[PDB]
Amino acid sequence: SFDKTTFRLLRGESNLFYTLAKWENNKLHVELPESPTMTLIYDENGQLLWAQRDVPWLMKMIQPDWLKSNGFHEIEADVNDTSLLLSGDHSIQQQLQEVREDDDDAEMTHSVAVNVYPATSRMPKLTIVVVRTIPVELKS
Repeated sequence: SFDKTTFRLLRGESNLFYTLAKWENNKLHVELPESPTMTLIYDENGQLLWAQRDVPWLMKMIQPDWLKSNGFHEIEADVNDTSLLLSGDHSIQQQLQEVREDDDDAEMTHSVAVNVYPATSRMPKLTIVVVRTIPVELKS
């Protein structure tokens, strides 16, 4: 599409996350800001420091090379796996049921923004991955 708009929106979200991050006692303390996204924070070697939610299939899609540079990505997911990004929203769960009944094999697209922050006097090198949980095909 025109990926730059979505990339920039996700990146603003990520920049906020970085600003509110603190590092103390060899440990990263994250605070949430205040559409829906899932944020994942990796250290300077691609190891997971923190995650908004535990979702292994998503963890597998974040290709580790992505984490060395700022970038936009799409990931395709099975609609039943997209559901596990959106759990708690009965409405989108029903849109997903409609998708699933139209086709068991349905796939879904997810916008992803990887952002890299070199080390500072107070904070190690970090990489914030912001993933849009509502898939592209449903935008509304």
